[PDB]
Amino acid sequence: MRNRVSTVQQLTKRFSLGMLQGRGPLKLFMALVAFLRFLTIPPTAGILKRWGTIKKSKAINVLRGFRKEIGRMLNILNRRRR
Amino acid sequence: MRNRVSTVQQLTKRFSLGMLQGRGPLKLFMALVAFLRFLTIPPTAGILKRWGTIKKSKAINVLRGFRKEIGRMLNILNRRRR
Repeated sequence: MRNRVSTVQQLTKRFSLGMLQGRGPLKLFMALVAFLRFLTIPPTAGILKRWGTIKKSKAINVLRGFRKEIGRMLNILNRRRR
Repeated sequence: MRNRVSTVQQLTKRFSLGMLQGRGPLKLFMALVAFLRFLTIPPTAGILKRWGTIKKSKAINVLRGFRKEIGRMLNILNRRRR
C-alpha cells in the first residue's frame, strides 16, 4: 500500500489512465503546481523534491509573468482596467 | 452546433460527466481560472462575462495571496527561501 503521493494518483485516476508526465513547459507545470498548492492539495512529491523541471531563471520569469497576469486581473477586477 | 464555450465543454467531457458548477471558494475558482488563463486556454465564458462569483474584495485578497504564494515559491526557487 505504498502510495507515492495522492497528487499523482489523482492524475493517474483522472479520467481513467492519466498521463503521468513530468511536464515540460513551465507555464503548464507552474499552472498545475499553482492550481494544486493554491487550492489545498499538496503538490506532487517530485515537485517538492526536484521541482519537476524548474530551472531557476525561466521558471522565475514564469512566476513573474504569472503574478503579473494576476496583477492585471486584479487591476481588472478592482480598478476595472484603467 | 452552438457550443457555449470549449472551456466548459472540456470540464463537461472531463472524466465522463463533469460537474459544471459556477464554483464557490474564490481560491478554487481563481486557481481554476488561473490554471486556464496562464496556460493558454481561454477562461469559461461566464468568467469573462460575470467572473463567476468574484466580489471585488475577497477575490482581490485571494489574488494578493496567490501572487504572494507565487512570490514565496519564487523566493524558494531563486533565493532558496532566505
